[PDB]
Amino acid sequence: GGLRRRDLPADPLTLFERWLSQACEAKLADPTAMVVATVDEHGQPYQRIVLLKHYDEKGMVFYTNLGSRKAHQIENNPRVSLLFPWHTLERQVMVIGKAERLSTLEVMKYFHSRPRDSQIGAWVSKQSSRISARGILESKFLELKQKFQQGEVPLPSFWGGFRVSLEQIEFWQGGEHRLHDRFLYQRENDAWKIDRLAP
Amino acid sequence: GGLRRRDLPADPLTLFERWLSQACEAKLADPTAMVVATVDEHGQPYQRIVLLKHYDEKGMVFYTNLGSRKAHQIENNPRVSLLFPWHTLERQVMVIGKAERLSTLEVMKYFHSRPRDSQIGAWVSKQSSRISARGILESKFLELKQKFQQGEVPLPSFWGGFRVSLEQIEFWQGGEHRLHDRFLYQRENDAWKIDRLAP
Ligand SMILES: Cc1cc2nc3c(=O)[nH]c(=O)nc-3n(C[C@H](O)[C@H](O)[C@H](O)COP(=O)(O)O)c2cc1C
Ligand SMILES: Cc1cc2nc3c(=O)[nH]c(=O)nc-3n(C[C@H](O)[C@H](O)[C@H](O)COP(=O)(O)O)c2cc1C
Ligand SMILES: Cc1ncc(COP(=O)(O)O)c(C=O)c1O
Ligand SMILES: Cc1ncc(COP(=O)(O)O)c(C=O)c1O
Ligand SMILES: Cc1ncc(COP(=O)(O)O)c(C=O)c1O
Ligand SMILES: Cc1ncc(COP(=O)(O)O)c(C=O)c1O
Repeated sequence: GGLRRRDLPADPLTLFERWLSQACEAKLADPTAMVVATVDEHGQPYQRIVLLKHYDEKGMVFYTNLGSRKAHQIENNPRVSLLFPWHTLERQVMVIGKAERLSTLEVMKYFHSRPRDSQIGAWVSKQSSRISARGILESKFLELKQKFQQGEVPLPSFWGGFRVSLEQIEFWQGGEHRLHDRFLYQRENDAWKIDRLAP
Repeated sequence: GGLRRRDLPADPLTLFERWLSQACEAKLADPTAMVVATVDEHGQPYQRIVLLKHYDEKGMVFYTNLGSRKAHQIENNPRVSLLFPWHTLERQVMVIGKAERLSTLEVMKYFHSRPRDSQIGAWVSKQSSRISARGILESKFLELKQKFQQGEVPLPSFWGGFRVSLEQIEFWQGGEHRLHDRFLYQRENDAWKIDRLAP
């Protein structure tokens, strides 16, 4: 139908929820999958996909290994971008914001909700580091599977999460003749300013 | 089946071609769609999706408006990342490289291959700038549609392209227990060094 300004909610999260909901409703693969880009110390951007696990006015949350590249990069530069690749629905959602570490309480809560085998997996992988063979991973997995026996499988100290603040949220929706609809929500003192951007 | 080092081609492009081919073969939406991330002058990364239009040992090519945000950003920092979001196939391809402008000859060649209405659209949109209403776009479109009458519709001077060099190419493929396969191809003097990365 198109995207007209007069139909936009004041809070970008309202619009995001609808699009997310419809994405699940359309059974797209991993509707919560978002591309998170970070920057290293030399000005070089880096990307990898992560899963959005929670969101609210404070920002969007995802979990990762604290010794990974994305983590090292965020510690040197917290500015990150998030892009939800919903093009099968002719849609795109981009977020600009600052990443901050979640508290152990939050992390513990979420970690103990993941499939056991997944919790064990968390222990196995020294994310982003070069390993000489896949076998290293599989061996540790088995070793830990029984070591724990799963008394409850502990939260690794190198596992955490980040919350990305909402400073800017862009919505994109397909248009014919290459003339798409773009609306940029810009935080401006707890309030949002909306502008249509040329496609 | 999995991804073992012994099965990797020496040239990462060989592996990329197979995965791209299979992606089209699987009828994923826009198999050529890739997320391109750039960095602004403040260290802030930015993302938007663009279409890969050509690739070879020199790098990956895509077209865009030369006055856009991505273009301004590339002019200040040419380091870019490219991520092909093929997660419906439990796959991921990430490229690190430098973006460089294509020559007018190349651009002219590709531009005149796009649907007429698409060529006209190129003229209409001052990409990334704030516009007060969608009507601005539609009006110009009609005005230009007949202005040109389409004698051939000229190449706008503000339309171009970039080629991103292949300095690093990462392949990711789903694994159970969160233990995925990751291989990072690293340019090292016209040659490629391969390392498996912890997931
Ligand atoms: C659909 C999908 C979901 C993923 N979710 C996560 C996630 O939530 N956290 C994570 O650390 N890695 C996740 N990954 C793997 C990452 O893309 C990446 O390989 C890993 O975090 C290491 O990135 P880094 O080396 O840039 O730090 C996911 C991959 C796919 C394809
Ligand atoms: C599937 C798909 C393909 C796209 N391909 C391109 C492209 O090749 N070139 C382009 O300039 N914009 C393309 N866009 C629109 C961009 O994502 C973006 O909105 C536009 O280039 C402006 O980005 P910028 O403001 O960061 O410069 C595409 C969008 C989608 C969803
Ligand atoms: C390395 C890694 N960590 C975390 C996740 C997702 O978190 P969870 O296992 O709690 O669904 C993924 C999903 O693919 C992943 O690959
Ligand atoms: C699975 C895993 N990841 C990360 C680390 C430590 O991270 P780093 O060596 O980058 O300080 C460890 C240390 O034992 C680990 O076992
Ligand atoms: C603004 C813009 N430019 C270019 C393209 C793709 O190039 P082409 O029209 O030659 O297929 C797209 C595709 O969605 C686009 O949205
Ligand atoms: C469609 C379009 N894009 C871009 C520009 C110029 O770009 P900028 O104002 O950022 O120098 C023009 C100038 O006429 C234009 O017509």
